[PDB]
Amino acid sequence: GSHMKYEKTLDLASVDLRKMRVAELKQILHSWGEECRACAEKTDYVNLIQELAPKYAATHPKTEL
Repeated sequence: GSHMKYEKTLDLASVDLRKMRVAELKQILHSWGEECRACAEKTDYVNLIQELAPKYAATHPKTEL
């Protein structure tokens, strides 16, 4: 045709990563320039995003060991 919509959800507190589809969750990683070659199932993308959320969505830096 000439126009179609796309999703742009990156406010992680708004939507449960468990209830989303793997196609929808892949576009979060594509927006952050990331991939996961070892991901076999949807939950592997979820487990990634859950650690990438405080990396790319917080206003303050993260801290760990």
